[PDB]
Amino acid sequence: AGKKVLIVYAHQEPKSFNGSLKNVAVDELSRQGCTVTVSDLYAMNFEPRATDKDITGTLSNPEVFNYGVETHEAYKQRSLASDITDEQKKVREADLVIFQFPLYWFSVPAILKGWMDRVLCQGFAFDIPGFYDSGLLQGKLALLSVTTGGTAEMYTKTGVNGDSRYFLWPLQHGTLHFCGFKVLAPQISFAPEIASEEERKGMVAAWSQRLQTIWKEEPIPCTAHWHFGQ
Amino acid sequence: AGKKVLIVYAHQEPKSFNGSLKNVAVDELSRQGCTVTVSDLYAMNFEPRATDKDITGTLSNPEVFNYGVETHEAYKQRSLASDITDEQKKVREADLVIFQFPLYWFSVPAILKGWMDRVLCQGFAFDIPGFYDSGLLQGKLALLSVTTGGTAEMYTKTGVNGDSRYFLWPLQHGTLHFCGFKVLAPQISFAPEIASEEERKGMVAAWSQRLQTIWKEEPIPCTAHWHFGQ
Ligand SMILES: Cc1cc2nc3c(=O)[nH]c(=O)nc-3n(C[C@H](O)[C@H](O)[C@H](O)COP(=O)(O)OP(=O)(O)OC[C@H]3O[C@@H](n4cnc5c(N)ncnc54)[C@H](O)[C@@H]3O)c2cc1C
Ligand SMILES: Cc1cc2nc3c(=O)[nH]c(=O)nc-3n(C[C@H](O)[C@H](O)[C@H](O)COP(=O)(O)OP(=O)(O)OC[C@H]3O[C@@H](n4cnc5c(N)ncnc54)[C@H](O)[C@@H]3O)c2cc1C
Ligand SMILES: Brc1c(Br)c(Br)c2[nH]cnc2c1Br
Ligand SMILES: Brc1c(Br)c(Br)c2[nH]cnc2c1Br
Ligand SMILES: [Zn+2]
Ligand SMILES: [Zn+2]
Repeated sequence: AGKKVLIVYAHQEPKSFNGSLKNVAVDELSRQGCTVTVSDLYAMNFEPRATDKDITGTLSNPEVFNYGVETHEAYKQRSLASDITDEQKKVREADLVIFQFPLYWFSVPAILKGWMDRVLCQGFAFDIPGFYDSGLLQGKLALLSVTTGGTAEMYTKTGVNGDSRYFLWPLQHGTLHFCGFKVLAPQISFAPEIASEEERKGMVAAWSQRLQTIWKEEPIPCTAHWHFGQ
Repeated sequence: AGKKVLIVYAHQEPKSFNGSLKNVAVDELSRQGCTVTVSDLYAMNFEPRATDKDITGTLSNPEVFNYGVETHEAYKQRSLASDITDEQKKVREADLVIFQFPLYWFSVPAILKGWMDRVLCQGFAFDIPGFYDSGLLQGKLALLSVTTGGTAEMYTKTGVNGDSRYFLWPLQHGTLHFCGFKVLAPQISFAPEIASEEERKGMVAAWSQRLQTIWKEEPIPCTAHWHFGQ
């Protein structure tokens, strides 16, 4: 019936190819009757830095600042900064989290890295126990929709950049799998800037068309073998 | 004789293990007579977000903002924000760039990711063509000094996190190699929080010790095979 979707979106420009991918996702999921929420990081001027400002009140140890320990305690004592808890609420309510971003240095743009660093704290996303298959967000789906400057050719095992699955590893496995997400196959839109309209539209349509049956999909086996083998 | 080093340092707490590893680097490189500079990113409140504030001149396309295009042109024109060019000057003068950071989500902390996103712009760090072995920072060395929460065993091929080299790919190859750096072998200090006081002191001294002969080192072959195996 009614699945809830959070789109975490990281692009500066509404007219961008990333913006269109985000908008057709909102459009198509909305059409299906899904509950949809968008975190527009640049528009929110989202704070990427992990600092002691992320804890309100009294630090667990104001002499030596340990971010990980202090945020773990602030979570369990409900004293995290509100920009963080706002995002955790959106994530708690979502059944599927889509990340929409241009590839920046084989990874996410820093503003989105900061979202991962600050929002996915211990207590909330992971714990002992509860990581990988049993991470605290199990039951949820996650999907990386990434756009690139480099063509698909460049992202082959014999290409200069190596297989795109190589750079996926820290995101899909080290971050998403670690928190208990089932990981849906990445959506990779290769090299929009150098493409035609026929190809570009094609890529947007693939995405829109894929979203039509997203709820029927099987997760990938988020394994070293999936990423590095064959 | 006259080597110049830049340490790009990303930890909030001077008394931290990262702080100590950064201080022993400065101590030992300074002892050797090297020229040493540190960018203490949190202390500088370094801006991680790639935004249109990074360009102060007339935009090449004011209607649709394209960060990579606008910063490339701004670099040529000299209309980049001055925090960016301050860093570029440090890099340009360095013979060796050391990155000192705790592993955050199989990667660098967002404030450091932002340094990479914003500082290594087209025209300065790379060109098209002019990347990988043709990168503009060719002739320079780079080295990742990483600390982890995870133990070394967790970071092996058969361990839960996979081999440590797997997560190095986006950083060593996708970023440093792409810009033309030769990459020295990573320094990874595993699980200092778990370690005994003696093991901690030893890990610090192992780093100091290595630094005594850093200038005699050859780089790694920064290739898929090195990172992933056969
Ligand atoms: C700091 C930095 C680091 C980077 N690192 C990497 C890297 O490691 N690897 C890599 O491969 N690339 C890298 N890039 C390149 C970057 O990933 C690409 O520039 C980015 O993915 C392009 O996506 P976009 O949404 O910004 O494209 P846009 O320029 O915004 O859009 C492409 C074109 O599509 C058009 N368009 C918009 N909407 C539609 C629509 N609905 N239908 C048809 N056309 C439409 C736009 O008008 C535009 O002309 C990096 C770039 C930067 C700035
Ligand atoms: C957002 C986030 C994401 C993370 N993601 C990952 C991840 O993906 N993978 C992973 O493995 N880990 C991860 N971690 C854990 C993180 O990498 C470790 O907490 C970090 O590497 C520890 O380094 P530190 O400098 O902060 O240790 P500290 O806590 O500062 O140091 C540990 C101990 O060393 C002591 N010490 C300091 N100086 C000396 C000295 N000179 N001699 C002896 N002892 C000394 C300190 O006092 C302290 O007791 C993450 C943490 C956070 C907050
Ligand atoms: Br493959 C690659 C590409 Br194609 C681009 Br445009 C880029 N811009 C900044 N870093 C990069 C990389 Br690593
Ligand atoms: Br060991 C470890 C790992 Br392996 C990850 Br992926 C992580 N994310 C936040 N903290 C951590 C730790 Br402490
Ligand atoms: Zn996995
Ligand atoms: Zn390489």
